Amino acid sequence: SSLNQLVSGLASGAVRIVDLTHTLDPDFPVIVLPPEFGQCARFRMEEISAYDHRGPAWKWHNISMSEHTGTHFDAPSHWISGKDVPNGSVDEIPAEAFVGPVVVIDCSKGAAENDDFELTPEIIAGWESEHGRIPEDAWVLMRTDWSKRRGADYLNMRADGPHSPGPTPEAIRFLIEERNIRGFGTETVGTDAGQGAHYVPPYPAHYLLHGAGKYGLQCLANLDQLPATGAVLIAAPLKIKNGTGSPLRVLAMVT
Amino acid sequence: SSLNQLVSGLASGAVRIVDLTHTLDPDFPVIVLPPEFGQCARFRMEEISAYDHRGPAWKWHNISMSEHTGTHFDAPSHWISGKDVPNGSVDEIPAEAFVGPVVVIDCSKGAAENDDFELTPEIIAGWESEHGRIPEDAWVLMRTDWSKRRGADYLNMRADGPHSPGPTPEAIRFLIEERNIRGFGTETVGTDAGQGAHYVPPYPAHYLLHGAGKYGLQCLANLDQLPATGAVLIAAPLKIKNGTGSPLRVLAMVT
Ligand SMILES: Nc1ccccc1C(=O)C(=O)O
Ligand SMILES: Nc1ccccc1C(=O)C(=O)O
Ligand SMILES: [Mn+2]
Ligand SMILES: [Mn+2]
Repeated sequence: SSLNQLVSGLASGAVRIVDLTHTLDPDFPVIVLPPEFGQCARFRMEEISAYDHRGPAWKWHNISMSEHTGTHFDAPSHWISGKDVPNGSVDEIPAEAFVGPVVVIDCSKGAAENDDFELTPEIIAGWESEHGRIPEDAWVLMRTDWSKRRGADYLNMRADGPHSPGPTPEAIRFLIEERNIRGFGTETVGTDAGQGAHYVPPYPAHYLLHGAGKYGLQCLANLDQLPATGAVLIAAPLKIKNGTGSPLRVLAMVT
Repeated sequence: SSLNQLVSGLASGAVRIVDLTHTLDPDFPVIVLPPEFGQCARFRMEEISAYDHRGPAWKWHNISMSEHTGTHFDAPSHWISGKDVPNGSVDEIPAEAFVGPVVVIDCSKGAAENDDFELTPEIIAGWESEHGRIPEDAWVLMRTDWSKRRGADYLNMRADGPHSPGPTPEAIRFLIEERNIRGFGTETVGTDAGQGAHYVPPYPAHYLLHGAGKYGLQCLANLDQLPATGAVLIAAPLKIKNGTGSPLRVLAMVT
């Protein structure tokens, strides 16, 4: 069966697993919004005990964060457009959605030349002419190697806001309506471009994806280790009651 | 090759995904220790905004918990015996450890008759005469249907402590030394019996497993939906810096 052969492949090294997740720690940046809005929290952790009088033979921590901290998954209820879609929270999404085919569109050269680099319908058509049509219900990842930027360069906040690559409304509408993708993922802090508030509609990845009951992934790492096609993405969010998303361990299995 | 067949199976339903995770919520019980010690925290969440003046077009929460809250994963560094094993924290465990073969030993009839039901080497031997030798580097799950218990029955706290099924020290030692398992999982709050403090060594699942650089899973649900052999477990914990474990979405793929 396919499961027995996956086990054999993982055992022999014919199938490798790539970790697409940033480490959770207090220093990792989270999305920054205008100061009048409630803000996403950074990851924090505190010891309960560390093999001491509070717990002599064990070590463990309390942790705090937001649903949208670090490498994380966005459910449709995250956006106003996904308010009434079925199974809109992370605890309600059907489990078969958490494992599936993934395609990677390499936009890293574009991002290196332009902070606001745009994934367009034209780029998608060019990619498909080379790698074949995007299969239905696939995860689509926009590779930018943005995960290599550290410090203030990662959010890349300027006076007129953050500047980081992302999809145009037309690119997202195409993926949803013409390809019925499962979800869209980025190496940036958001599924939308840094300047994405200024598209029509505002935050089109969030508005259109979540309005269609589709999912988002953000702050992905190591996309440069993945093939354009043929890998399998594992992205199972925490089963948070009525959760709009959660941090998660994103993995890719590759041949 | 094998991944293409997995994709095909997942798409067609020839491969099904079983969700083994309890919902993360304030009311799900966590392990309780003697009062002089630091205690595991319950899951908590608060709204940042809900499509309102705090965040007009979006909804999201801040969340807090322990590494060992709910359906969760225990890394070797959790126990004093595994403090110094290489790759001992959840952020260091090789990603290939997160996907692999799983066997399910059905102890539900026993658990229904005895709150303190013990998984023994003899029971494991009986399981193997029926289902074949436990494969090396496999996840072993102790099924008890304990997850069907709600209210105070789940912790099953009495005047002399909690009473819930678990493995004997000899069982764990056998699985480690004679079968070289990857890890051990249960539907109860701990990988150890409720009365596991009174074994030698105290809490032997933790002491022995984590001492051997092996992993734990706790509070699993729906084990009664899995085959004894043939399934693949997906158990990828959060990439917490120096983390001793984390809540996670545990899944099984079944043919
Ligand atoms: N929470 C948000 C609010 C406004 C704009 C964007 C976002 C995100 O990118 C997010 O989902 O983390
Ligand atoms: N953290 C503990 C401390 C003492 C005994 C048991 C435990 C656990 O079961 C656990 O790892 O969740
Ligand atoms: Mn998000
Ligand atoms: Mn634990």
